[PDB]
Amino acid sequence: MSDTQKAMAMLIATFHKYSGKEGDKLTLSKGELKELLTAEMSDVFGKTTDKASLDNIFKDLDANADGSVDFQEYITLIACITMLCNEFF
Amino acid sequence: MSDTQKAMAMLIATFHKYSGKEGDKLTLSKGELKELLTAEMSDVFGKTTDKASLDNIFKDLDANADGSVDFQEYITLIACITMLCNEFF
Ligand SMILES: [Mg+2]
Ligand SMILES: [Mg+2]
Repeated sequence: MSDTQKAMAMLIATFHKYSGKEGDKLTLSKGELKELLTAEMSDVFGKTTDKASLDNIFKDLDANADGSVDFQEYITLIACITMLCNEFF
Repeated sequence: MSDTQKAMAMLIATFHKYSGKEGDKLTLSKGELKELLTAEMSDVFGKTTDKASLDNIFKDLDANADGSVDFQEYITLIACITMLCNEFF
């Protein structure tokens, strides 16, 4: 396993903790993504952060407006929060 | 550091090995991304894989057609290759 493969395995495992592992297509609901962000990005998000901030982030991620985000959307968010994307501006 | 933060740090470090660390905006050229994929995803890509396959992947990732991909585009690719995205179909 390369470092890249190990890192992806860890990111998938965190996604699995909050999503299902038994669903046909693994997705996070809005409340599940909020719990994930506050627990895993606790120095950028906290349970003190505005719930409106988290809600607006989810609405922009949930492009199809079904109330769920998939793994690809989730990791795009994490990568953008970490290496602060200029697309945010 | 959470598991998610550690995994992102590792993915950023791999990106840095092939991109610059001194450029204003860190990007990978086409040849740099190809080297990264063959070294870090060696059971999905190999130096035996068609160079045309890698070239078509880069052209679809390089959305602005400038010959470079950024970190967000790169990680979208890695996440799609790992958890095989149905968007590929
Ligand atoms: Mg959705
Ligand atoms: Mg480009």
